[PDB]
Amino acid sequence: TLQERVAAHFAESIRAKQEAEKILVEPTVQAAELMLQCLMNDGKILACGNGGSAADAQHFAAEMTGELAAVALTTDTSALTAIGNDYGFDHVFSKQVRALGRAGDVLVGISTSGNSANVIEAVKAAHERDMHVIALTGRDGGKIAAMLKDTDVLLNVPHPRTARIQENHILLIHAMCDCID
Amino acid sequence: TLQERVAAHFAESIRAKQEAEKILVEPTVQAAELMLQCLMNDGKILACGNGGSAADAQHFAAEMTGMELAAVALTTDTSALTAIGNDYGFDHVFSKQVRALGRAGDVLVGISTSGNSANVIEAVKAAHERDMHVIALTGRDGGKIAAMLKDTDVLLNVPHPRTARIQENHILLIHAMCDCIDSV
Amino acid sequence: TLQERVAAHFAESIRAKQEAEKILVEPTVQAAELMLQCLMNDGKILACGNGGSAADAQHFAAEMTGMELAAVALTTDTSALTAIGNDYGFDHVFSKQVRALGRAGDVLVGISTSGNSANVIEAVKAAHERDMHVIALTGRDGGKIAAMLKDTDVLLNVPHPRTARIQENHILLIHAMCDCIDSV
Amino acid sequence: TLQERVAAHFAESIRAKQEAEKILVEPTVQAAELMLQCLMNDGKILACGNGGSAADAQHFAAEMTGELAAVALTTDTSALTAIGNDYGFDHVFSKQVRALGRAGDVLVGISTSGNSANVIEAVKAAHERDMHVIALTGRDGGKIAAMLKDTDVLLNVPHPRTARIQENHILLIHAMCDCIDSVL
Ligand SMILES: [Zn+2]
Ligand SMILES: [Zn+2]
Ligand SMILES: [Zn+2]
Ligand SMILES: [Zn+2]
Repeated sequence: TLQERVAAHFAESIRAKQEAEKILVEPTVQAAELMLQCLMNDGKILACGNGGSAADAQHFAAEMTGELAAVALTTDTSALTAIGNDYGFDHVFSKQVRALGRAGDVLVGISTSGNSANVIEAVKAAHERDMHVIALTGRDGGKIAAMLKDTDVLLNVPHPRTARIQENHILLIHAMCDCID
Repeated sequence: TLQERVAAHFAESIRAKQEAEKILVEPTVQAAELMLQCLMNDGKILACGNGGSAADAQHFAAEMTGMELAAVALTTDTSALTAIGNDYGFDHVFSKQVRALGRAGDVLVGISTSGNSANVIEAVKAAHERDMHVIALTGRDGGKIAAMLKDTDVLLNVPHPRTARIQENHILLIHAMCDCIDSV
Repeated sequence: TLQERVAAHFAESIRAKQEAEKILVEPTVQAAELMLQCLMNDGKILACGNGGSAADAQHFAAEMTGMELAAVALTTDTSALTAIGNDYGFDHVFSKQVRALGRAGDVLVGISTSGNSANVIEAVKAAHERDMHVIALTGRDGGKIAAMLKDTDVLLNVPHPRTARIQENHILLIHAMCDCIDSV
Repeated sequence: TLQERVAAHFAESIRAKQEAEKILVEPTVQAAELMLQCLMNDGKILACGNGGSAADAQHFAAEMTGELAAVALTTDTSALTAIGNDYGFDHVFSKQVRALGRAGDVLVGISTSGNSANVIEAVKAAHERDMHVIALTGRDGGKIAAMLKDTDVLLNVPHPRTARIQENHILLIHAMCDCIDSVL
């Protein structure tokens, strides 16, 4: 039944947040403290991800500029298609990190599995630039969680389902924004 | 402290979802049914909204087009938004695209956390003018958008004051509707 | 010298347009006629391309939607572009949206300065499988795209080696097509 | 006749470039030199405009990034739609200049008439932030042309029609990028 299906979506979304609340409070505060340190020293925040996580990158960037220095790397479609066509899709965010990023800025990489190849490249590029990284991941954190440093902050939602991971990410993003102001 | 602030966001968001669960289950089915009827008659679904709701509109569209379903977000063509904003005024940026793309039987999904967004209101008017049905994703009391709706439209009002919690519930409603559609 | 370099750009751009003037008047008319036929039979035009051509696609669509005409650029929804690129692969970013939105009688305008863009090629296939007609905006010799067209499609090839000159002729061509549609 | 109209479009575009070729060489060179000075001192370049000029701002930025610091302010549709709705459409570019701009950076403002209100606000915010400005205008340069300082650079295409001004802007953009590339 569609009524039971919908109700099962609500129940699962409540179970995932209850599960997430007990582990994600301290990391989220560390993420917002990292962004405040970046912003208070004339830095800026770059954000990226794919699909619904690309939507979440521009949502976050719009909260900040609506003013605080934040740019989503998922919005310039000439850039995404030029790079996608000539260099390959794995490089669409990294090349923008290399273009805009400077020492002391923060990268917010978003990937529900933690294995998004283009987010992986962007994190690598951020490290070469001496930028800090905040990874919004799900499941076990994937390759992205393994490649982080002690100076980075991991926000892993432990739930296997992508829809549930996205929902927690937008909540994490609203908590960080409210912490910052 | 910052710890207590984050903790409270989580708890507020759990509560918002527990209260939403009690009133939004049957309307979410109506909306999903309304989209199935449209897509099975070779119709398409147009989505629009502002800020976070603009992010929601394109999130929705991408999960439809990613078999491939007919959905277009009206919040993505930046040559269209800025041209219509600059020349005709920002209140007409969605309504004009409804007049370009909309056809009888299509569905407009309009997203407004307050229910009062001038450009989504104009888009609702336009969608009615072209014999389209409307799924309004609103918050608070539903605003002007809820007052405009016909009996053939479906209202999904998130009963909550804070924008952030309304956006969070809107994305849950979208995931629920998409999964009902996939299920058929 | 920067003065001579800039001068050379203008002169080269003038030369490029004088040559296209000799051989692109009749095809441009055929392309516009095809779009008028499609629009008058309640159809729509989909546009796609990479880089500067992505900009051209959304420029074209924005001048159609600003009465309002049915035209969607497939290069604007970043959730769709990034979802399909990540999940399936970059070569299906346009072809999947064509399968979502396209119907019989619609028109795909594929823009590609070499005629060899992998994602624009895959889009042409999907348009053919949907019984849509194609208008290719290409450069150089027309690449694989020019080779791929049916009798009922229209090739607008800019016979020039340099990408920058090809883009500049493409936007002229678009403007001339939009004005021909306006006149009817 | 459609053939005659298209022919007239090619002829008018060649005439407009011949007219533009004889005044814009020196200014274009000064614009490229300004950009090089910005970049070489670790600055970045911001671009904005409406309609086709938003396409051009996006085009420009993409040729810099694929690497040089350039951002179009026309691309984040969540930001454009929030600011349009909450604060008003005149502030969509200026608010982003306030967010991102730093002393010594360059704003590229693109406007076919010189009278785009949101570009005017962008120019104003840029001067308060000690940024230099390259204005791509047409006709007489409008309010934007009167507003510029000695340290800025006007690139005015003297032609009445919007299509012809746009075509020339994309040429100017290609000339500037090639000047910047030749120096590095
Ligand atoms: Zn999703
Ligand atoms: Zn929000
Ligand atoms: Zn170009
Ligand atoms: Zn134009």
